[PDB]
Amino acid sequence: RFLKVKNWETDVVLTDTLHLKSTLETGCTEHICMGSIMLPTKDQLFPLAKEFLDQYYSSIKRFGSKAHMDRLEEVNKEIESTSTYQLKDTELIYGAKHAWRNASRCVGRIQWSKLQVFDARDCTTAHGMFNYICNHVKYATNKGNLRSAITIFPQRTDGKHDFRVWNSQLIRYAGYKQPDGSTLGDPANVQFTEICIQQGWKAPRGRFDVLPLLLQANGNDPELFQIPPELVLEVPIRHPKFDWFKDLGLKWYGLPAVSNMLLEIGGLEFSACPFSGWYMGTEIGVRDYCDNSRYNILEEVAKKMDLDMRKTSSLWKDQALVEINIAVLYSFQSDKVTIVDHHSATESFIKHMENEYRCRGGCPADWVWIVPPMSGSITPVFHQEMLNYRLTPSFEYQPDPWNTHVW
Amino acid sequence: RFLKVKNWETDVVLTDTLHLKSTLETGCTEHICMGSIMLPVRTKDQLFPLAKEFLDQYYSSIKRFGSKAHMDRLEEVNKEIESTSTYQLKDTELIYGAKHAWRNASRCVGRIQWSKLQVFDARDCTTAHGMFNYICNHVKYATNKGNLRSAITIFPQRTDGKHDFRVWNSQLIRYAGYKQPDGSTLGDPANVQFTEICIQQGWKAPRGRFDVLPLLLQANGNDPELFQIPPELVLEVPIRHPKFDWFKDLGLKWYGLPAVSNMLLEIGGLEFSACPFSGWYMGTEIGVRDYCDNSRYNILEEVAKKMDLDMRKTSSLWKDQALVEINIAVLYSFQSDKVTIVDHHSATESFIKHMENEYRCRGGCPADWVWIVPPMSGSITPVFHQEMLNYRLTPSFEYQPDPWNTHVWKG
Ligand code: HEM
Ligand code: HEM
Ligand SMILES: C[C@H](O)[C@H](O)[C@H]1CNc2nc(N)[nH]c(=O)c2N1
Ligand SMILES: C[C@H](O)[C@H](O)[C@H]1CNc2nc(N)[nH]c(=O)c2N1
Ligand SMILES: NCCN[C@@H]1CNC[C@@H]1Cc1cccc(N)n1
Ligand SMILES: NCCN[C@@H]1CNC[C@@H]1Cc1cccc(N)n1
Ligand SMILES: [Zn+2]
Repeated sequence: RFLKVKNWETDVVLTDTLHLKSTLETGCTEHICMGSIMLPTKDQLFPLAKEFLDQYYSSIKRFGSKAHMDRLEEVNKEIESTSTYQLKDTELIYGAKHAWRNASRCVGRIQWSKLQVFDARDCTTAHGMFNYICNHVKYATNKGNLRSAITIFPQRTDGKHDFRVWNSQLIRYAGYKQPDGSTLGDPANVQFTEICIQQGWKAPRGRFDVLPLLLQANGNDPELFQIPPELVLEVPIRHPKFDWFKDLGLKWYGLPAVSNMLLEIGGLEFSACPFSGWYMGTEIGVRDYCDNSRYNILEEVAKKMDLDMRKTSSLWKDQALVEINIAVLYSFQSDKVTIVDHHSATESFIKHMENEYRCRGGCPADWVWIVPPMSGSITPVFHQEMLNYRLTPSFEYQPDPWNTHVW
Repeated sequence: RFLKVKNWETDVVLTDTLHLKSTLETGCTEHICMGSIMLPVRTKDQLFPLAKEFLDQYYSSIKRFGSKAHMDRLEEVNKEIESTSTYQLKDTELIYGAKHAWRNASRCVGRIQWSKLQVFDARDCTTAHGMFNYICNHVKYATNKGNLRSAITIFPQRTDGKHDFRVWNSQLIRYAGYKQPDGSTLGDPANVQFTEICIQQGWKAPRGRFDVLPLLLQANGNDPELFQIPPELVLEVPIRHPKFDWFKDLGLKWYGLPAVSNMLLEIGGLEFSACPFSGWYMGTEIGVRDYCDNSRYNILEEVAKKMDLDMRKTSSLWKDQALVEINIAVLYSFQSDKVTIVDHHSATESFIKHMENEYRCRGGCPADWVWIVPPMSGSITPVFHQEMLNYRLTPSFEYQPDPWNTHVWKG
C-alpha cells in the first residue's frame, strides 16, 4: 500500500501514497512488466466529473462547502440533460496545469504551475484555429524568452466533430523520399510531408522546410496554413571551436510544441490541445540530430573531426555526440533562446520530486523516459527509483487523424 | 496469449509466447509499474512441483521428454523428497541449470554467450579452506592470462537454512574502502562497510587506494573465515589514455575479472546460496560507474581539470566530455594488455542479435530495459530503441540478504 522509493546515490527514501488514487491501468501485470513499451456515456461521465470536482474543490480549500455541493449538482443536472458539460474557466486552467503535473514522462514538471492557458473553446473553423495557433506561437516564443502555454480547442461531442491538429508538433521540418532511395529532410515526417502535398502544399524540397499546419475543425477536412515565417524562431547551429561546424548547414526551431495529444479533464476529451515549453538540449542534439532514423549526422561529424571510425571501441560516436550537443546548447544560448541542458533539467526534476513527495505524497514518473538519452548515470535521475502510475487530468495518446478521418 | 515488441529504429516487430511460462512475480500490478525499483527453507509440499517443472524442461531440452529415463528420474526425485525432504541434482542437470539461470537473467546484456559457461561442481566442499581452494581455481581458470573464460562455481545447496554456504564478498575481487575521520574516503566508497568487517575479522589493511580485499568465506553455516587471494592470481590493468600522457599519472588501475558472488542460484526448487560467477567486462561498468558515480571513485573533476575544460557552467558539458575520455582510456588499456573487454556499442549490437535469435528459437527473451541500456550514450546504442518484456523464469539468479545481516555468530 505505502510504497517507498530510494535514491541510490544519496540514500534518500521517500514514501508514496499518491499512487493510491491511481485510476487508469499501466499495461503491466504481476507476471509481466511493460515498462519499456512506448504505447502499452452519461453513466461513465458523472463519476469522472465528481472525481475531478472533488479534487478541484479540495485544492481551493472548499471541499464539502456549499459551493462544492452546488457545483456538483449543477454538473450532474447538465450531464443528465445534455449528456455532457462545460468546465468553468477556473476548472479548465486547473485541469490543464494538473494534466502537466501528472505527465509521468515529462522531466520539466517543476514548472507545472506556471502555464499560460488559452481558452479556444469558442473556435468554430480551421481559419480560427490557425489564428489561435499563431497567437500561441508568438506568445510562447516571446522573442526567445520562452513561456509555456497550451491552447484548448472545443471538447469532443459525438466523435464525428472532433477538432484536431494533424501535425505531431506545431513546428517541424518536412521529409521526402528521393529517387536515390535516400530521404531528404526529416525522415520521421515523410508520410506527413506527403499528406500536405496530397492536399496542395508546395514543397520547396529543402532539408529544413517548416511544414504547414493541417488544421481540422468540427470534423471537416483539414486545411493548410503557413505559419508566418516571422513567427517561427530558428537557430543556426555552430560550435564554439569547430569553425567547420557551421558548414554542416544545420539549424533547429526554438519552440518545442506537441500537438497530437488528447487532454482529459473530468471525463471530458479535448482532442486538439497544442502545448509548448522550452527545450532540453539532448532532445535536439542527441535525438533529432543523432538518431539513426532522424537526421543521422554522426558519421559526417565524425569524418569532419578526423576520428578513427575504423573501430567502435575508439568511441568516436560518443566523442562526436558530445560535441554535437555542446554545439546546440552553444548556438541557442548565443542567439538568446531559452534552452536547458540535461544536467540542470534532471537536477531540477529531483528537487520537484522531493517537493511533490512532501506536499502531495508522490510524483508519478517513468524512468525510461526521464533519464536523458546520453550520459545517463552522471545525471541524478539515473540513481533515483521512480514509481509510474496514471492520474487524471492527463495527456493521452490518440490515433493519427489520417487513419480515422472519413473525408 | 501473444505479446509484441517493436524496435522503433527498424520497425521490426517480435512476438513473445515464452512469457506464458513465467511464474514468479514482477513487483508490478495493473495499477503501478515498479520497473525502476532495484529490489522489488522450502517444504516438501512446494518442492516436488518445482522439481517436476524443472525436470520436464531438462528432459525436453535433450529431446527425451516422456522417455523411460525421464519417468524414472521423476520417480527417483519424488521418492528422495518424501524420504529426505530434498533431493540432489545429477551433474548434467546442474550444468543445464546454471546455463539457464544466465540465459534467463534479464538484467544481463552479455547473454549471447550463455551456452559457453564452465561450471565447477563444488558440492563436495565442506569447509571455508575448501571454498578458498575452489575459488582460487575458478579465478585462475577464468582469467586465463587475460583471455577470459566465463565460469561459475557451485557450492552445497541450502538445507535447513542454518547450514548455508556463503561468500561474504559481493564480488570475488574488489578494492577496499576506508572512511577517514575528516569524512573523506580512501579507496572504493561502496566497500567501506565490508572492509570494516574484514578489519574486525583480523585483516591487516594496507590502507591504499587500490587494495584487493580478502575473501571472507562461510561454509556449512559456520562463522566466516578470511583468506588472501594469491596476488599472482589477481590480474590488474593500469589505466592510461592513448593521447593524454598525463592520464597514467592519475594513478588508476582496475582488476580484469568481473565476478558476482552474492547472488542465489535457484534450480528446480533447490537453493544454491554460494555460487560465484564471472565473465568479462563491458567498458562502461568501470569507465562510467566504478570511476564516475558520485558515490564510487568519482574522478570526473580531477580528469576535468587536467583536460582544462570549462567547469564553470554545466552547459559546457565538461562532465560529459571527461566521461568519454575516461571510457576511451579503459578500453585502450585493456586492449593493450590483451585482457578481454567489450565496448557498449559492440555488446548491445550483439545482444540485439541474441534477442532476435531467442524470439525465433525460444519464443522470447525476458529483458530489463532499465539495466540493458548502457549508462552513457544511451540512444546511440540499438537497445535504447528496443521494446523489451520483463518477466521471471527459473532456473534463475536471485538476490538474497547480505549475510552480516542474518548470520548467527557462533564464536
Ligand atoms: C518548460 C520546459 C519543459 C521541459 C524542459 C520539458 C521537457 C520534456 C522532455 C525532455 C520530454 C520528452 C520528449 C521526448 O523524448 O519526446 C517531455 C515530454 C513531455 N512533456 Fe515536457 N517539458 C517542458 C514543458 C512541457 C509542457 C508545457 C507540458 C504540458 C503542458 C509538457 C508535457 C509533456 C508530456 C505529456 C510529455 C510526453 C510526450 C510524449 O509522451 O510523447 N511538457 N518534456
Ligand atoms: C561474457 C561476459 C559478460 C558480459 C559482457 C556481461 C555484462 C553484464 C553487465 C554490463 C551487467 C550489468 C552489471 C551492473 O550494472 O551491475 C550484467 C549483469 C548480470 N549478468 Fe552478465 N555479463 C557477462 C557474463 C555473465 C555471466 C557468465 C553470468 C552468469 C553465469 C552473468 C549474469 C548476470 C546477472 C545475474 C546480472 C545481473 C546482476 C545483478 O542483478 O546485480 N553475466 N552482465
Ligand atoms: C523502446 C523504448 O521505450 C523507447 O526507445 C523509448 C526509450 N526512452 C525514451 N525517452 C524519451 N524521453 N523519449 C523517447 O522517445 C524514448 N523512447
Ligand atoms: C534506480 C535505478 O533502478 C538504478 O539506479 C538502476 C538503473 N540501471 C542500472 N543498470 C545497470 N546495469 N546497473 C545498475 O546498477 C543500474 N541501477
Ligand atoms: N511526443 C513525442 C515527441 N516529443 C517532442 C520531442 N522533442 C520536442 C517534443 C517534446 C517536448 C514537449 C514540450 C517541451 C519539450 N522540451 N519537449
Ligand atoms: N551485481 C552488482 C554489481 N555487478 C558488477 C558490476 N561490474 C561487474 C559486476 C557485473 C558483471 C558480472 C559478470 C560479467 C560482467 N561483465 N559484469
Ligand atoms: Zn512494470
